[PDB]
Amino acid sequence: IVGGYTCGANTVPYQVSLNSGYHFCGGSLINSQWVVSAAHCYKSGIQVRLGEDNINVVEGNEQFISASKSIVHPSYNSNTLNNDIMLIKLKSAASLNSRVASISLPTSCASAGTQCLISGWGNTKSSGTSYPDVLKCLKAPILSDSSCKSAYPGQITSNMFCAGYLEGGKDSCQGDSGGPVVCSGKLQGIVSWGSGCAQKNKPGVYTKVCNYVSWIKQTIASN
Ligand SMILES: NCc1csc(-c2cccs2)n1
Ligand SMILES: [Ca+2]
Repeated sequence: IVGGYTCGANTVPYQVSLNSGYHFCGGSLINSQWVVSAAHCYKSGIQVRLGEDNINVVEGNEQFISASKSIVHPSYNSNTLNNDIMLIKLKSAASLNSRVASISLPTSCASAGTQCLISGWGNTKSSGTSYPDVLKCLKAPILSDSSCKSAYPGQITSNMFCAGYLEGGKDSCQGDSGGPVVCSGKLQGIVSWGSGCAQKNKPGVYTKVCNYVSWIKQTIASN
């Protein structure tokens, strides 16, 4: 997260870190045994880390649970990043509490202008590289479809939305990938892509989660 703020330990209780020897992506806990992330975060050997603030220090609220299976969306295209969504099942159910909690799926799509919370352990620099240990947060509005399409000609599908600031300075970045965009207590987006970070006229692009609720529910119901 570039130009954000330190969230505070366990203030974003649905935020997960995906770890394969190191943090490589964010995710969102949607029930005791399932995590939503980006399809571009797919790899083998994933351990889900819940209750994290400082990802380099065991602070006492963590739960570390290996993934039993990952399910990339059947229509995910890695070139265009269309349908950039994946489900991860935990080998055992997380113990839910005030610091490790699920986030609700949307019942409706959030509109442009809606104010949301984006979070992650991604790069905090727009030019350099600096990775934080503690969770960073950014309040950002959803942008209009037209402004999103004008920012990225030929690249925005009906499964994507832009959020952030056209002036730059405040954005998600590498390592925030797969993490949450939450609006009114619902998971509306997944950190998907962009062009650099916090650059003028290049806001973050996010997977439009409301399009996938039926797939998520049916997949969970049979897996
Ligand atoms: N600025 C949006 C965004 C989200 S993930 C991301 C990057 C991934 C790799 C380099 S940059 N950029
Ligand atoms: Ca920790």
